[PDB]
Amino acid sequence: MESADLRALAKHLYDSYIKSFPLTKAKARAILTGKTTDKSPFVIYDMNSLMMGEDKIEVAIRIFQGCQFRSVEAVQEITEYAKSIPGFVNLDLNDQVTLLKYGVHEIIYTMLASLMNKDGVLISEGQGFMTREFLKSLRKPFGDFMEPKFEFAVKFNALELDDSDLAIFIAVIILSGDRPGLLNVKPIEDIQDNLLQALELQLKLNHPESSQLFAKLLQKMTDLRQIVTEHVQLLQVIKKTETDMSLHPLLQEIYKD
Amino acid sequence: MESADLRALAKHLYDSYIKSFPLTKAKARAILTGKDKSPFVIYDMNSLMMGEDKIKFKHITPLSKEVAIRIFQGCQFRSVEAVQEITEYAKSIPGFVNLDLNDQVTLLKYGVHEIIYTMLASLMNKDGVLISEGQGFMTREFLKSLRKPFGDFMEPKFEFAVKFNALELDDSDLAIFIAVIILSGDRPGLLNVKPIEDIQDNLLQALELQLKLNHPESSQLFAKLLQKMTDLRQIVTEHVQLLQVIKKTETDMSLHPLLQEIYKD
Ligand SMILES: O=C(O)c1ccc(-c2nn(C(=O)c3c(Cl)cccc3C(F)(F)F)c3ccc(Cl)cc23)c(OCc2cccc3c2OCO3)c1
Ligand SMILES: O=C(O)c1ccc(-c2nn(C(=O)c3c(Cl)cccc3C(F)(F)F)c3ccc(Cl)cc23)c(OCc2cccc3c2OCO3)c1
Repeated sequence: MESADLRALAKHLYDSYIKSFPLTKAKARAILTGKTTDKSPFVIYDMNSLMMGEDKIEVAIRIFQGCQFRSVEAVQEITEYAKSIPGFVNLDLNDQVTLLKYGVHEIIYTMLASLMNKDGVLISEGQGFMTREFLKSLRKPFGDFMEPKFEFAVKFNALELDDSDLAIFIAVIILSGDRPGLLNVKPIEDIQDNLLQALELQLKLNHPESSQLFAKLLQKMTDLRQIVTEHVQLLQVIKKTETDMSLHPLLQEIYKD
Repeated sequence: MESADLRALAKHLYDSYIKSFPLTKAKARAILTGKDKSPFVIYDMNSLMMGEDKIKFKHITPLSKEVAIRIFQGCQFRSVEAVQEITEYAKSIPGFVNLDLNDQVTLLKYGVHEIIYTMLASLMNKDGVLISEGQGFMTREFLKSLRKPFGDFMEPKFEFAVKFNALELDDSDLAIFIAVIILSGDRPGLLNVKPIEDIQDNLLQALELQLKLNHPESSQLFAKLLQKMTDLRQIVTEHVQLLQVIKKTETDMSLHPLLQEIYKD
């Protein structure tokens, strides 16, 4: 509840966010808008370019497993970031697990948007770019599993957040006192209140011409909760057809309840 | 013409050290020496069962049921919090945040073990260790008597602590010492050693002056303190080898994968 302390917290979370995540939104936007010369991605738009892409950098399964593997790495990255949020590690250890269990998916979607435009998504640390049309054209259940990520990303990216905004936003999501099964809601909400104050000041200073960006950003936490539910529900259905798939135990545990 | 600058740097680090760490050495010594508000003492299984039911130690609450495992992991979890505390303290060392971000991460990664040991001695005497911000006191004998490898994992910390505490450092000494450890130019993988050593050279100057003024009767205390970095590197190395033996033999260490992720380092 002090401006300079709120600014200090924003700088702390931004700095830690840079340390925890390999590919920032700033880097991803430089790659996506191009204009540069050797940060240029190889573009995978069909079966044959995928085959060529392996030498430079079932098709639907291999792409799914590529997402699963990246998602697991994201969980690791998010987990390392979470420990830097002031107060998180001091919480009851079961609550730490619970907050990560229910928060990682919402964060993955958020940060996935940083890697997307309307035409595709960066992969392999920005070295490749896989087109939305190719992903949507994958077979049976896999195509319609890829596309909702793009649907969200386009809407979310219209807010034009930069990384210093996202670092606080991601922190706010993690410290959600309403997660099922929390033992100690009060210290979680005390931390989130500081993060919320920090976010509000951040958005007012960094986006002063963007009216009610704070409220509009929080209304996006609504769209996240819905899409994680559809994702989980659709992911389970895929399990009932595809035994040539298996989830990483880290993800397997997260989805269990 | 920089005596006053070293005092300023000394005071700056002392003030910041007080803000970052929960239980100071000065406070911890009053408790250990008995100088009212007496900590709960854990000297065996039944007293542990009572203290976790009364005081509710956060690192020793069920989340394995085996007591020696639960105490081992409780140390791990407290070490995780200490890392964040040291990380926040590091940001206050003049020049640290201006270093290359990868080097900041590298220095913290390879220093936290040495610092946690150093600061653990503050909470220790020859008879046990303070826990939960001084609310509990777990005896050396109870820790040393734990089964299989866990007992022999606890006791080397006390052996180091007893020798380190004979230097009789206070918090104003330790604040500079901890900073010197952090700014180690020989950590593997550093990108830009020169500014790291430039800072350590200032911190070393401040530590030397601090020790002469604070311990004028303790000859070559500076040299003796730097010689303890030998004892630190050695035991951190031994510590790593002891953890791997525990990991490769103990089938009862399963935790939720998220928790394993938090504790990964
Ligand atoms: O770099 C990243 O930060 C990142 C993050 C997420 C994906 C990605 N996951 N995903 C999932 O379903 C998913 C999600 Cl959201 C959350 C949890 C578990 C899963 C799982 F388990 F079910 F997957 C996607 C679906 C579609 C798209 Cl477009 C991307 C993702 C990510 O994807 C990079 C990527 C995209 C296409 C092909 C790839 C690839 O990496 C290698 O090959 C990056
Ligand atoms: O409050 C503190 O400032 C503190 C600091 C350290 C410990 C503690 N770590 N530990 C380790 O092995 C260890 C060490 Cl040195 C360095 C790096 C990583 C580790 C790790 F990761 F491997 F742990 C100990 C071993 C024995 C003892 Cl005695 C204490 C420590 C500490 O421990 C307090 C504590 C907390 C909960 C249960 C306890 C307990 O002490 C006994 O039971 C506090």
